[PDB]
Amino acid sequence: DKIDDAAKKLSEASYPFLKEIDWSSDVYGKLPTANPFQVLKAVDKMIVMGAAMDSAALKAGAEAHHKAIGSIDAKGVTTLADYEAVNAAIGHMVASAGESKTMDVYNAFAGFNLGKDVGPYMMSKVNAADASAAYKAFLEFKDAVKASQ
Amino acid sequence: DKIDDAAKKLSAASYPFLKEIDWSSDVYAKLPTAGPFDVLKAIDKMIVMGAAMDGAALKAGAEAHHKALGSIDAKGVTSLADYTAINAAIGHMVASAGESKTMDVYNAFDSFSLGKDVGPYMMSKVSANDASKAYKAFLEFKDAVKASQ
Ligand SMILES: CC/C=C\C/C=C\C/C=C\C/C=C\CCCCC(=O)OC[C@H](CO[C@@H]1O[C@H](CO[C@H]2O[C@H](CO)[C@H](O)[C@H](O)[C@H]2O)[C@H](O)[C@H](O)[C@H]1O)OC(=O)CCCC/C=C\C/C=C\C/C=C\C/C=C\CC
Ligand SMILES: CC/C=C\C/C=C\C/C=C\C/C=C\CCCCC(=O)OC[C@H](CO[C@@H]1O[C@H](CO[C@H]2O[C@H](CO)[C@H](O)[C@H](O)[C@H]2O)[C@H](O)[C@H](O)[C@H]1O)OC(=O)CCCC/C=C\C/C=C\C/C=C\C/C=C\CC
Ligand code: CLA
Ligand code: CLA
Ligand SMILES: CC(=O)O[C@H]1CC(C)(C)C(=C=C/C(C)=C/C=C/C=C/C=C(C)/C=C2C=C(/C=C/[C@@]34O[C@]3(C)C[C@@H](O)CC4(C)C)C(=O)O/2)[C@](C)(O)C1
Ligand SMILES: CC(=O)O[C@H]1CC(C)(C)C(=C=C/C(C)=C/C=C/C=C/C=C(C)/C=C2C=C(/C=C/[C@@]34O[C@]3(C)C[C@@H](O)CC4(C)C)C(=O)O/2)[C@](C)(O)C1
Ligand SMILES: CC(=O)O[C@H]1CC(C)(C)C(=C=C/C(C)=C/C=C/C=C/C=C(C)/C=C2C=C(/C=C/[C@@]34O[C@]3(C)C[C@@H](O)CC4(C)C)C(=O)O/2)[C@](C)(O)C1
Ligand SMILES: CC(=O)O[C@H]1CC(C)(C)C(=C=C/C(C)=C/C=C/C=C/C=C(C)/C=C2C=C(/C=C/[C@@]34O[C@]3(C)C[C@@H](O)CC4(C)C)C(=O)O/2)[C@](C)(O)C1
Ligand SMILES: CC(=O)O[C@H]1CC(C)(C)C(=C=C/C(C)=C/C=C/C=C/C=C(C)/C=C2C=C(/C=C/[C@@]34O[C@]3(C)C[C@@H](O)CC4(C)C)C(=O)O/2)[C@](C)(O)C1
Ligand SMILES: CC(=O)O[C@H]1CC(C)(C)C(=C=C/C(C)=C/C=C/C=C/C=C(C)/C=C2C=C(/C=C/[C@@]34O[C@]3(C)C[C@@H](O)CC4(C)C)C(=O)O/2)[C@](C)(O)C1
Ligand SMILES: CC(=O)O[C@H]1CC(C)(C)C(=C=C/C(C)=C/C=C/C=C/C=C(C)/C=C2C=C(/C=C/[C@@]34O[C@]3(C)C[C@@H](O)CC4(C)C)C(=O)O/2)[C@](C)(O)C1
Ligand SMILES: CC(=O)O[C@H]1CC(C)(C)C(=C=C/C(C)=C/C=C/C=C/C=C(C)/C=C2C=C(/C=C/[C@@]34O[C@]3(C)C[C@@H](O)CC4(C)C)C(=O)O/2)[C@](C)(O)C1
Ligand SMILES: [Cl-]
Ligand SMILES: [K+]
Ligand SMILES: [K+]
Repeated sequence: DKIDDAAKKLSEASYPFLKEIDWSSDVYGKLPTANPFQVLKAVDKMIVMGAAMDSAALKAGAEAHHKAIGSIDAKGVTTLADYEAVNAAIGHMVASAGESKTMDVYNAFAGFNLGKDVGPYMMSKVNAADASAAYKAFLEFKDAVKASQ
Repeated sequence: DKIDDAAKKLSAASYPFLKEIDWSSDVYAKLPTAGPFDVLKAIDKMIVMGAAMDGAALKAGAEAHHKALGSIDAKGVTSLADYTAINAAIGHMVASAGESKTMDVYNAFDSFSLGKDVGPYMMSKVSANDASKAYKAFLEFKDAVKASQ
C-alpha cells in the first residue's frame, strides 16, 4: 500500500544514518538530562499509544524486529531489506494509533529540550548530512501515515 | 478468574519487596555482565513471546501500567490495587503466549548467570526476607498461570 511504498523510500534515504550509529554503546540506556520520573511521563504516553495500536500491526512490527535481529552485521546493523519491513510495520502501527496519541509522545519528549544537548551530541557522532537526509525522509514518510489516518 | 485470584495473593505478598526497590536508580539501564548484542539476543526472545500474546491481553496490560503510573508515590511505588491489576494482566498475557516461548525467555536470561552477581546485588539492597516471600509467591502464582494454558 502507500505506507509500504513510503517505507521503501524512507528506508533507502535513512539507511546511511542507521549504519553510522554506534549500536554497541551503553549511552542509550539513560537520558542524563532528566530524572527518572520525568522519563516515566514520556514512557506513559508511549504505553498509551501502544495500547491504541491494532494488535495485527503490533504483531507484524514484533515479527519484523525479530527478523531484523537475525540479519545484523558485526556492528549490529540490520539489512536494508529488514529495515524496510520494520519501517513499513511501524508506519502501520502509528497509523492505527492515530494522530493525537502519537503527538502526545512528541509533546512529552518536547519537555526534555533534546535539541539543546542530546540531539546535537547524537548528530555529532554520525554524518550530519546523512542525519539531515533521514529527517527529510521522515517528514515525507509521516505524510503517508497521516494520509492513512 | 483463577489468575485474577492468584494475582491478588501474589501482589499482596510481594508488595513489600516492590516497595523496597529503589525505582530512582539508573542501575537497571545496563546489564554489566553481558555485551549489548548478547542482551539483544535475549530481547529477541521477549519480542517473540510478546508477538505470541493475545492482542487484547497485551492491551489490558498496557492500560494497567498506564493507570499504575498515575498512582505512584514520591518514591515511585504504584498502589497495591494497581500492582494487582498489573499482575493479573501479565498473568493472562503469559498464559496466552504459552509455556515454550516463556521458557525460551528464561533460558536466554539463564545464559547470563545472574545468580552469581546481579541477583545477589539486587537482593542486598532490599530485605532478603521480603524478596524470598516475593519469589515463593511467584512460584505459587505461576501454577495458576500454567493451569490456565
Ligand atoms: C521505542 C521508542 C523509544 C523512544 C522514543 C524516543 C524518541 C522518539 C519520540 C519522539 C521524537 C523525539 C523528540 C521530539 C521532541 C521535541 C522536538 C525536539 O527535540 O527537537 C530537537 C531535534 C529536532 O530538531 C528539529 O529540527 C528541525 C530541522 O529541520 C529543519 O531544518 C532542516 C535542515 O536540517 C530542513 O531544512 C527541514 O526542512 C527543516 O524543517 C527543525 O529545526 C525543528 O524546528 C527542530 O525542532 O530532535 C532531537 O534532538 C532528536 C532527539 C531524539 C533522541 C532520542 C531519544 C531520547 C532519549 C531517550 C528516550 C526515552 C526513553 C527510553 C525508552 C524506554 C525505556 C526503556
Ligand atoms: C519487561 C521485561 C524486562 C526484562 C526481563 C527481565 C527479567 C524477566 C526475565 C527472566 C527472568 C530472569 C532471570 C531468570 C533466569 C535464570 C535463573 C536465575 O537467574 O537465577 C538466579 C536468581 C534466582 O535463583 C534461583 O533461586 C531459587 C531460590 O529458591 C529456593 O529458595 C526460595 C527462598 O525464597 C524457596 O524456599 C524455594 O522453594 C527454594 O528452592 C533456587 O535456588 C534456584 O535454583 C535458583 O536458580 O534469579 C536472579 O538473580 C534474577 C535476577 C533478575 C534481574 C533482572 C533483570 C535482568 C537484567 C536485565 C534486563 C535486560 C534487558 C532489559 C530489557 C530492555 C531494555 C530496554
Ligand atoms: C530490537 C531492538 C530495538 C531497538 C534498538 C530500537 C531502537 C529504536 N526505536 Mg524501535 N521498536 C522495537 C525494537 C527496537 N527499537 C520494537 C520491537 C518495536 C515494536 C514493533 C519498536 C517500535 C518503535 C516505534 C513505534 C518507534 C521506535 C523508535 C526507535 C528509536 C527511538 C530513538 C530515536 O528516535 O532515535 C532516532 C531514530 C532512528 C535511528 C530510527 C531510524 C531513523 C528515523 C526513521 C528518522 C530519524 C530522524 C531524525 C534523524 C531523528 C529523529 C528526530 C525527530 C523525530 C524529532 C530507536 C533507534 C522510534 C523512532 O525512531 O522515532 C523516530 C519510534 O517511533 N521503535
Ligand atoms: C512502566 C514501566 C515499567 C517498569 C519499570 C517495568 C519493570 C519491570 N517489569 Mg514490567 N512491563 C511494563 C512496564 C514496566 N515494567 C509494561 C508496559 C508491560 C506490558 C504490559 C510490561 C510487561 C512485563 C512482563 C511481561 C514482565 C515484566 C517484568 C518486569 C521486571 C523485569 C525485571 C525483574 O524481573 O525484576 C524483578 C521483578 C519484579 C520487581 C516484579 C515484581 C515481583 C515479581 C512478580 C516476583 C519476583 C521474584 C524474584 C524476587 C525475582 C525474579 C526471579 C526470577 C527467577 C523469576 C521489572 C521490575 C518481568 C518480571 O517481573 O519477571 C519476573 C516480566 O515477566 N513486565
Ligand atoms: C523487555 C523488552 O524486550 O523490551 C523492549 C521494548 C522495546 C520498546 C520494544 C525496545 C525498544 C526501544 C528502545 C528502548 C529505544 C530506546 C532509545 C533510546 C535512546 C536514547 C538516547 C539517544 C540517549 C542519549 C543519552 C545521551 C547522553 C549524552 C550526554 O551524556 C553524555 C554522554 C555526556 C554529557 O556530558 C553530555 C550529554 C549530552 C548529556 C545522548 O546523547 O543520547 C527494546 C529494545 O526491544 C526492548
Ligand atoms: C500494549 C503495550 O504494552 O504496547 C507496547 C507496544 C510497543 C510498540 C512495544 C511500545 C512502544 C513504543 C512506542 C509506542 C513508541 C512510539 C513512538 C512515537 C514517536 C512519535 C514521534 C516521532 C512523533 C512526532 C511528531 C512530530 C511532529 C512534528 C511537527 O508537528 C510539529 C511539532 C510542528 C509542525 O509544524 C511540523 C511537524 C514537523 C509536523 C515529530 O517530529 O515526531 C511499548 C511502549 O512497549 C508499549
Ligand atoms: C542494539 C542493536 O544492535 O539494535 C539493533 C536492533 C535492530 C532492530 C535489529 C536494528 C534496527 C532498526 C531500527 C532500530 C529501526 C528503527 C526505525 C524507526 C522508525 C520510526 C518511525 C517510522 C516512526 C514514526 C513516527 C511517526 C509519526 C508521525 C506523525 O506524528 C507526526 C510526525 C506528525 C503528526 O501530525 C502526524 C503523525 C502521522 C501522527 C511516523 O510516521 O513514523 C539495528 C539497527 O540493527 C540495531
Ligand atoms: C539492560 C540493558 O543492558 O539493556 C540494553 C538493551 C539494548 C537494546 C541492547 C541497548 C540498546 C540500544 C538502543 C536502545 C539504541 C538506541 C539508539 C538510538 C539512537 C538515536 C539517535 C542516533 C538519535 C539522533 C537524533 C538526531 C537528531 C538530529 C537533528 O536534530 C538535530 C540535532 C538538529 C536538526 O537541525 C537536524 C536533525 C538531523 C533532525 C541524530 O542525529 O541522531 C542497550 C543500551 O545496550 C541497553
Ligand atoms: C519505549 C518504551 O516506553 O518502552 C517500554 C518498554 C517496556 C518493556 C514496556 C518497559 C519495560 C520494562 C523494562 C525495560 C524493564 C527492565 C528491567 C531491567 C532490570 C535490570 C537490572 C536488575 C540490572 C542490574 C544491573 C546490575 C549491576 C550490578 C553490578 O554492577 C554493579 C552495580 C556493581 C558491581 O557490584 C557488579 C555488579 C553486581 C555486576 C544489577 O544488579 O542489576 C518500559 C519501561 O515501560 C519501557
Ligand atoms: C507485539 C508486542 O508489542 O510485543 C511486545 C510486548 C511487550 C510485553 C511490551 C514486550 C515485553 C516483555 C516481555 C515479553 C517479557 C517477558 C518476560 C518473561 C518472563 C519469564 C519468566 C520469569 C520465566 C520463568 C521460568 C521459570 C522457570 C523455573 C523453573 O523451571 C525451572 C527452571 C526448573 C523447575 O524445576 C522449577 C521451576 C521453578 C518451575 C522461572 O523462574 O521464570 C515486548 C518485548 O516489547 C514485545
Ligand atoms: C521507574 C519507576 O518508578 O517505575 C514504576 C513503574 C510502575 C509500573 C508504575 C511500577 C510497577 C509495577 C511493576 C514493575 C510490576 C511488575 C510485575 C511483574 C510481574 C511479572 C510476572 C507475573 C511474570 C510472570 C512470568 C511467569 C512465567 C511462568 C512460567 O514460566 C514458569 C515460571 C514456569 C513454566 O513451567 C510455566 C510458566 C507458567 C510458563 C508468570 O507466571 O508470571 C512501579 C513499582 O511503581 C515502578
Ligand atoms: C532512557 C532512560 O532514561 O530510560 C529510563 C527508563 C525508566 C523506566 C524510567 C528506568 C527504569 C526503571 C527500571 C527499568 C526498573 C527495573 C527494576 C528491576 C528490579 C529488579 C530486581 C529488584 C530484581 C531482583 C532479583 C532478585 C533475586 C533474588 C533471589 O535470587 C536471589 C538473589 C537468591 C535466591 O536464593 C532467592 C531470590 C529471592 C530468588 C532480587 O532480590 O531483586 C530507568 C532505569 O531510569 C531508565
Ligand atoms: Cl487518563
Ligand atoms: K529498501
Ligand atoms: K538488606
